[PDB]
Order: sequence, then C-alpha cells, then structure tokens
Amino acid sequence: LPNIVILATGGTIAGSLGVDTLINAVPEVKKLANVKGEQFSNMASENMTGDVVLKLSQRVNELLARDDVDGVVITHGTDTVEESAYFLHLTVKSDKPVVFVAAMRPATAISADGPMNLLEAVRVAGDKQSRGRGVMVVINDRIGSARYITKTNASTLDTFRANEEGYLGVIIGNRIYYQNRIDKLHTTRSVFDVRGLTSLPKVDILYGYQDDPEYLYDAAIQHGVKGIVYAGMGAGSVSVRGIAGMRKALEKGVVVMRSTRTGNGIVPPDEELPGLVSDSLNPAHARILLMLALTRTSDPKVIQEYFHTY
Amino acid sequence: LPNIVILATGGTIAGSLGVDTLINAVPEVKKLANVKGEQFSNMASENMTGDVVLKLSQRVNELLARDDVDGVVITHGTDTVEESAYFLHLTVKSDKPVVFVAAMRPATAISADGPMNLLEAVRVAGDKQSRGRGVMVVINDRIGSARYITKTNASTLDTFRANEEGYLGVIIGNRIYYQNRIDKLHTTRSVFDVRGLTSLPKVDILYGYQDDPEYLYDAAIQHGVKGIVYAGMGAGSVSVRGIAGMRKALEKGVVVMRSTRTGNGIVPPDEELPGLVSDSLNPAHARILLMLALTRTSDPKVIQEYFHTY
Amino acid sequence: LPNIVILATGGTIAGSLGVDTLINAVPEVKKLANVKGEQFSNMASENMTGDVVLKLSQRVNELLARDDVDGVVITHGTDTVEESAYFLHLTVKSDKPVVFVAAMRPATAISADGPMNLLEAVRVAGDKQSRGRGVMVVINDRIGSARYITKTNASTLDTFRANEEGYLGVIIGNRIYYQNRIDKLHTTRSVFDVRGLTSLPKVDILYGYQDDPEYLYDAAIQHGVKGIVYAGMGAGSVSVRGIAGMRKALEKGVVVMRSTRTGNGIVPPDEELPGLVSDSLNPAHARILLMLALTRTSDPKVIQEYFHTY
Amino acid sequence: LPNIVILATGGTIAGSLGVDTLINAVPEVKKLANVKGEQFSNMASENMTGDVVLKLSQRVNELLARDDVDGVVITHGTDTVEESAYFLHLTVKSDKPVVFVAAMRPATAISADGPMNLLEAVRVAGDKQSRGRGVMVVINDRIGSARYITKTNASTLDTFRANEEGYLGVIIGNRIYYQNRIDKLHTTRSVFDVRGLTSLPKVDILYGYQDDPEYLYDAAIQHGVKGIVYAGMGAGSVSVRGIAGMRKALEKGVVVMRSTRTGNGIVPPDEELPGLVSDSLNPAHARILLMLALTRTSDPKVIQEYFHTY
Repeated sequence: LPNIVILATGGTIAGSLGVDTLINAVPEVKKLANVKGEQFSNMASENMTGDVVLKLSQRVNELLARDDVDGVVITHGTDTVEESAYFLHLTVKSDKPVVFVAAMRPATAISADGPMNLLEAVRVAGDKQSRGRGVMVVINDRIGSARYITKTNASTLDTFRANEEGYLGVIIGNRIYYQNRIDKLHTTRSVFDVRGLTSLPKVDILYGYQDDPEYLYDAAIQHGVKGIVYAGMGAGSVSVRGIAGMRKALEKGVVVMRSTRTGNGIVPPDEELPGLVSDSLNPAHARILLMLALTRTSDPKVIQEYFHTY
Repeated sequence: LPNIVILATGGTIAGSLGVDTLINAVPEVKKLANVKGEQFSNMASENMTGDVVLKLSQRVNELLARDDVDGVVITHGTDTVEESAYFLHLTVKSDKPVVFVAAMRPATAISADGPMNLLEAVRVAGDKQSRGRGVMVVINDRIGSARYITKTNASTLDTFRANEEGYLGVIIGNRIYYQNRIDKLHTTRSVFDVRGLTSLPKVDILYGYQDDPEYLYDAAIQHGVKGIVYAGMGAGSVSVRGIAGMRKALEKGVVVMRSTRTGNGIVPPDEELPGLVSDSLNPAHARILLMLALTRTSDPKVIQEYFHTY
Repeated sequence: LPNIVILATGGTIAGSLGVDTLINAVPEVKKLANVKGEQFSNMASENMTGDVVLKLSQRVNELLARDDVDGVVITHGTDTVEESAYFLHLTVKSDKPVVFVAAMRPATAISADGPMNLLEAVRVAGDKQSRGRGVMVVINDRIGSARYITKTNASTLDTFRANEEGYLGVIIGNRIYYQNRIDKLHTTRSVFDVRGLTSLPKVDILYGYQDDPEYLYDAAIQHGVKGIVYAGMGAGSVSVRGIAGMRKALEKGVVVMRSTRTGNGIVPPDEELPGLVSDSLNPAHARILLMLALTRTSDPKVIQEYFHTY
Repeated sequence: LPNIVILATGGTIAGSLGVDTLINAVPEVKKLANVKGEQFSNMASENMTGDVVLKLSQRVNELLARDDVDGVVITHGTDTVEESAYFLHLTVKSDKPVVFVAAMRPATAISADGPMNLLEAVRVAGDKQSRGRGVMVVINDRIGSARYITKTNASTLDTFRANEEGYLGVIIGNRIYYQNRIDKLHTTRSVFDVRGLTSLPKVDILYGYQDDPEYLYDAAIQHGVKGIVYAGMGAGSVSVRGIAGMRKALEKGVVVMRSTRTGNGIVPPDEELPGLVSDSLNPAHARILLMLALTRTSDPKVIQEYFHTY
C-alpha cells in the first residue's frame, strides 16, 4: 500500500479530531493506502494567506523528500483551492503526487460530497500512474491540473472546470482514466524555489469594467504593491482611466499583468497597451505566478516568458 | 418589411461614414428590413461610460416610441456589451426588439464574424416573434438574454455564453429558433426609469482573493462610491480583511453587494455575512443593477428584492 | 403543506418496500410536504418500455386531476428518464408539477446523490411557482426541461445538461431560482392525448456514420416500424446508402425523421433531402414525439410542425 | 518555410480548380509555408468510406516518409472528420503534423469560416512545436486531438469540442498556445499498420433506447458484421432485448463493443453484461478503433486493452 499523508487546512470535508474525524468518516480509504493525518492549518479558504500557502509548500516539499511518503493529499476549502494549488504546482520539486481535495457541501449535509472526493483523491495520490503530472485538484470524479482548473460556479457540485483545457483524468468505477498531460512547466521542472523564502511580494488584483476608477491604481501604488494583476475586460482591454493608472504604476516600478475577467482564454500580446499579458492564466492564477516570478526577477521580459510557459 | 434603426457606438463591425460602411457592407440586410443608420457614439467598449450608456438608453426609448420604428439594432464592442445591454434591459420601456450585435474579429479580418452577426441581429430585431423578450445580444448564431449572457472567453468567436441559463434562441439556416423566455422582470415591466438622469451613483467592483487588501475598500469609500460590488471568492465569501472593509463601507453609507469571481451561479443569502447578495448576476451585471437601484433607493430590503427579480 | 405523490419505477434511489425505504430515508422531505408513496413499476430504465411509460402517463393524468394531489415526483433511472419525462411532457394535461428525479450513484454508495436530488425534487414539485412549467427533471441542484435535458455523460453526477438551452432553474441553499420558461408547447396546451391507448406506433432509431448500411433500413421496414428516427451525421446528413434506405422506407409507408448524433443543435429543413427534420430534438426525444405524432396522423406537414412547436 | 501538402477530400472550404481555388482564396497561407495542393478524393464527408479513409492514410504515410514534406493538412467535410481523423490518428507512423481542417459554412457564404480555419491549420502544421501530438483537427481557433474531438452540434461554428478532455491547443492572435498532450498511444507508437491493407472489417453501430429492437442484431449478424458498436443508454446499458441480441452475436463470433449515446464519458467495465466497453470512445470513434483492432486480432482481451490505451 502507498504511504500517503493527508494535510488538512480547515475543518473536515467528511464525517462528524479534525483530520481524524475525516480519516474515520471514510474507512475504504485505508484499503487504498496507509494514511497519516496532519492538521497543517485551520481556516476558511477565503482566509488562506500567501504566508500559510508558503508554509504549506515547504511542509509538503519536506514530506515528499522522504522515502516513507509516497504522495500527499491536502483537504482545502473550495474558494481558493485553485490559488493554493497553483502555488504548490509551481514550488513542489517532486514527481510525487500532490492532490488537493475539497467539498462543496458541508460534511454533515445530506449527500455531502467530501467522502467520495477524499477516496478519489487518495486513489489518485497512491496510483503509480499519477507521478509527474503536476499538482492536481480532485473533486466530482474529475482530476484537474492546478494550472487550468478553477471554481466556475459559486455553489454547484460540478463547479470545478477547465473549459478549454479539459481535465487531466477522471475516476469512474474506482478506476482512474488519464486523458491529458499538461504542456507547461511545473513541480520538478520549475525555477521557483521556496527553500528559505519567508514572505512573498505584494500583488493586488484590480477589476476592469465600464467607468473603472483610476484611483485604485494610486491606492495600490501608495501601498507599495510590487505587482498589479488586472482582471481586464475582454482580452485584457484597458480604459483610458486604467491606462493612466498603469502608466503611473509602471513609473514606480510596479509590474502590471493584464489578464481577463471573462473566465477563459488567451489575453494576447499587444504593444499598443501597458504591462504584460497573462496568456491563459485567470486573475487568481496570474497573481500567484506574478508573486513567485518576482521572487526571481523584476525583468519584464523574463516574467512574460514565465507566463507563457508556466 | 420592418423598420429597423441601426445604432453604432464604435467603428464598423462589417466592411472597410462608420454606420454606412456597415449598412452597405451587408446588402442582404436591406432584404430583411428597411434600415436607417445612426452613429450614436464612437469609442471602444472598454471606454463606454455609464453616462453615455444612459444617453443610449434614452435615445433608444425615444426611437421605439415612434410608430415608424419596429426595432433597434445596436453595434457595440464585445468587451462591455453585457454591461450596456443589461443597462438597457432594465431601462427601455418597450416590447420592440432591442438587439445588441458585436464582432469578435475586426471588420477587415479574414473570416470576420461581423457581417453574419449583423444579418442575424437585423433578422432577430425585425421578426414579429421577437417582441417582449427583453434586450438581446446576437452573435455567433446565438441569441442571449442581456441578463444572463456574458463574454466568457477573451478571444474566441464563441465567447458569449450563459452556461446555466442557455440562449433565448438561435439562428440556423436563416431561421430563428426560440428556446427560452427569461423568467425575470425587464423592459415594459421594469420600475427603472432613467428619463432625464445625467449621471448615475458611483459603483466600484473589488475582487476577492487570498490576501485581498482592506485598503482598497478605504480608497473607494474615500472617493465617494455609493455602492461596492464584491467579485468574491466562491459564493461571495469574504476574508477577515474584506469583512472589515465591508463593515467600514456600511459605516460610511456605501451599499455592499456580494457577487462572485467564479463566473457562474448563485450567491445565496447568509445572515452571518455583511451586505447584499447578487443572486446570479455576475460582477459586471450586478454593478449595472445596483447603480440603477441606487437612483431609486438605498433600502437594502428593496435592493435585495431587485436582485432576486431582475 | 403540499400533497405530493412520489411514484417509483425502479428500486429506491435513497436508503437501504422500495418507495417506503425511499420516503423514510429522507425524513426532511416530510417537512416540505405530505408525501404518499406508490410503487408504480420496478425495473431499470434501460428496460422501461413505451407501453409502461404510456400507463405512467395515464396514472399521472389521473392523480393530478384530484384535488388532494398538488404535484407528482417520479423516481426513474437516469439512462432513459429523458425519454419518459418527455413522453409525459407531451401527454400530461395538467399544470401541477411533474418532477422526475433520478440518481447517478446507487442509494447505498458513498456520497450517494439520491437523498438530495429527491429533496430538491419534492421541493420543486411542491413550490407554487413551479406550476405550468412543463415536465421537469431534477438532479444535481438543477431543474431541466424534459424537452431539452438529456444525459450527456455516461457516469458523472453532472451528466444532465441542456448545453444550448440551459436549465429552467436551480436549487441553491434550499431555495429555488427559476431562470427560464421554455418557449414550446406542452402539457395543458398539448394536443397529444393518450387516454386509453395501449400501444404506440413502432419507431426505431438508426445511426448515421461512415459506411452505414442500407440493410438496417430494410430490416426495420420488414419488421413493421411505422417511423424511423435517423441519428445522422452532422445536420441530418445522409449517405447514398442511407438515402436509398430512406427512399425505400418512404416507398413502404414508414415516416422518416432526420435528427443528429452530434448531441446538440438544429437539424434544418433541406428540400434536397428525404424525410422530416427534428429541429433540436435529439434522437431519443425525437423518437418519443414521432411515436405520439403517429397515433394522431401520418401527415408530414403536420408532423413537421409538431417538431417545430413541441 | 515548412513544406506542407494540403490534401482535399471534397469541394473548397474557402474561395470561389478545387484545392487550388482554396489555395488562392487565402494568400497569407503562402507566408506560413510553401504549400502544394492535391485533390485526393472528392465527396461530401457523409459519403466518406473506410476504403477511401484507408487510401488516405496510406497516401499520407507515404508523403510524410519524404524529407521534402514537413507536414500534411487535410481539408474535410465536418460530418465525419472525427472518424477519418481518428483513423489516421491510429495509422500514420510519423511525428510529422497531420492536421484535418473543415468549415461549417460554405466557402461562398457570408463570414465563411474556411479561410481562417485553413490558415490556422497550416500554421499548426508547419510549427516545429506541433510534432508528435497525434492527429489534430483545427477549426474555430481550436486544436483538438482526433481521439477526443467530436462534432457536438449539428450547425454551429463552435461545434467541435472535447467536453471532458479539452483542446490540445488554441490559435489566438497568430500564435499557437499548446495546453495538453494526450495520454494515449497514437501515430508513431501505434500497432495498427496499414501497409498492404486492402479493406477493413465490417462494423456497424446500433443505438440503444427504450424498446430497442432485437432484430437489428439479427440483421447485423446475418450480414456478417465482424463487429457491433453499441451506442448504449447511459453507461452502455443494455435492455433485455439488446442483451439477447448481443448474446446471439457473441455466439457467432461477432465482437460487441459497448459505448454510449450520451456524448461524453466512461462506459466502465461490467462483467454482468455482454461485450467489451469503450472507455471514453464515442460510437463513431469506437467503430474506427474496433475495425483497426480486428485487423490485428479477435482476442476479446487484447481488443479491450486497445480501447483503454488508444
């Protein structure tokens, strides 16, 4: 049996202490692997901070470096699991399976989804075929790449999707079907190393819409953000106001990253406009990447290249 | 043949002034109806402003009250057309068709989509079956409701979609197939009358995400916003910093609307959280409804109901 | 509280007879209404037959004509529920809610979806706002119209979808949100009355695909089918072999309905091809409408209109 | 510049002789590569036969074996392009790009899509990064794997999709963005060799629905089909009739493959039922694979393994 450690970052996703009420809630899990529960942190994912995500990443790198650990499963709130997951997707230097699992319904609710999600997560974490596939998010019978997956619906069980990238694999009838391998850098082939890191750069996200305010750029600049991700209109389009706001930020050495608020797609290069473009990274993902990029360089050209390859 | 007035708000979406380059680029349109072209404004949809959308709404109410006008087609940029169309969805007091048409590829590009989207738009605007359906957005053989449709992809022609609500109808083989009638208030049954208004209450949208800063709330507040739409994590989840920013906003007379960044779904009521909830209006749609709501009242009970019924 | 009759057609979708295991498995249901359980039939939906669906339709018309019955919930297998539900969509002459509920995971499975789907189904059936919406299929927090909904995936819980038409509504946080009203004929406004019928005209579905054989047409014909629904390539495209098979069918009194295997969309009229076109009814829905149509007439002009209006 | 040969299998997809009217319709193509037009065959894809697909596969293998050919582009009707493409996906022993391209609108129609599709196809065919990605189908800015892509809508421009597998890459702003590499065997790592093959086994497809006829199995058996692909209900579910029909076929040495009519998903193994299961192959794909499998063996276990790895 695989040795899999399950790290909890909040309350239980299955069962009625903490990561243990969970490990007991689903017995069948002990047939897939010899599990070990660890309550790494404990809060609503909307309260998950880069500092904790950074600790989580270091903890997991540490665990995976040992031979008595075959893979890691992380229970996490669904709201920002995509942010936390993409962070480790870029900072865990191991081919060992790293699976984030979440639930849309409380563990006490009727037809709660946590129990089946955990089981699937553990199955995927211990399966030999799961190696070297980057960080994954398992829920609702699907396996999504941390780089593509995102919560697309506020409240439905099937919320996680990668509309244009699809899923890596699915788990049907207790069998894992692997469909794709993502064509991007990650985990073992990533330049973002978190060994010795203590904090991350400040990157805020500004929305683009009709009449968007130029003053929020100022506020961001005045609070010393090292980077600004712009959840732009359409393909990162910027209004005159947003442009004056970006030009201003670019003078102060702030890195401007143009993404989209649409939800999917490529924000293509465009020299007529300020900042860099996010490729197919959505705002939440673009922010995690922009931060890690800055722990390496401030060179606009190198960062752009990261965004086209990570 | 129907009398359709084509209103342009930017450059031409068909052909190589402006609204006439457009009307002559697709002669086939003169077969579906008698068209008159009016260049209402001229700028990229990312620079379209509430003040102008306001004038558009009045210009459209004015045209539709005329016996020699059976419907209106409005060419608009794809980036914010959902904002503008929804604005008119709530303010045009007529059952005559109001069809916004856009184009994802430049008029002079290879396989430009504008010619066809315009033809379908005119056909929809002139069809007698199109009456009383609310404002529509026509593009890529589909007819979406202004209340549900949104640009889901940055650069694809099939970008417009209402994942959970579908399309009101479609146009295949030069024929309109009507599938749905939205079960919401709009146009002739809407209480929002902006006849005479010059400016609308200021509403900003703040993003929800790990480490989101309280200071962005302080900034919007200090600049006099009257309402803040929150593109929250998951179902309008708020961090301790966003909650503090929301309470500060409430203590300063700013109305708070909790939406979601996910892109789809329902943000449910939560007695344990501050502010109102957006039902299924995404951030961009929510901002439009809240602005209009604030010209009428600041009563949270009343505004909440608007968001459950419009 | 509403009076809801739960009709079972197979085993229980909730709990560990049959319809009572079900009603006692989800006590919360007794809170939404007063339920009476009736085991109508008992077999897997892949073995559900037109003759039984016919009896179900009459049993449902019978119950709904009673003042002590406010609505009906019908448990059914997921495999052919779209066929059965659409049958009742066209034959139940009542505005009272008729909600089919299914479950993708066995009742005793980990994270079984039946308990919740049943609760939502009962809530939808009993809500006063649910009247006059046509037959509904409730599962996975969604309410799809019997006319558009279809099982799009073999094994996932989110299998039910109407890609182009969306859901009539959804159930989030124990609340129903109604998004659409289908713009089609059904129930109280349907001409299809099957009161008293025992058997329906025989209709087969033949697939369209490279090298498809003419002999399958000969076979259906020789066995006395009255109608052939063609799950064609693309927009009901036919090969020279399928055309020959269709002409043979026409020369033998079999009505030909051209649909599509793609899974979505409109099959448009084509004067240059044989047979009728299915509008946007998929093969399985088309078969149901054609059978019912044939109990009324064989007039192609009339049947074509049914397919554009039901 | 890459040397790319464009093989036409029908009329032109762009422009107003044959593959030449097409090569002239889009000049920009000559900037991406030194192209050579060849009219391989000439008919409506719904009339495409395995014999021709087999010739096409041999022709392309022959072309790719030369150094003066860098990649191949095949214009094809949209109705069965997925069948033809999957065939070469399994029989072209080269890492050289093989791109199938199609158009949904006639080349003379307004906003015809062929011109942009061709250009994108050629770009993808000549780009060095496109090597070893299996056969691809380019249309509507998307790059889909022949193994996953399918026509999901009868008439819309965005019809091609792999709902659960997503696209391999997309082409936005004249730049190719590669997202996934499929995790299946194909082209250079495929055991299906067509060198010397003259014909393919007979495989027909039978639909599964309420009241499905057992006689079509007999008809298929009596016409000597070597294989039967079953577009089953839900997850390849079989009614009593279909089971008697399969048992009958299994006695006569016919290979029974259970797929689904739903459109997506896994048909899982199930020993309680007859035949083999198609994994995530849809009927059209399962038929192409079943035929090629039979040109190698009739062993039920080896064929099943093919279906879980190809």
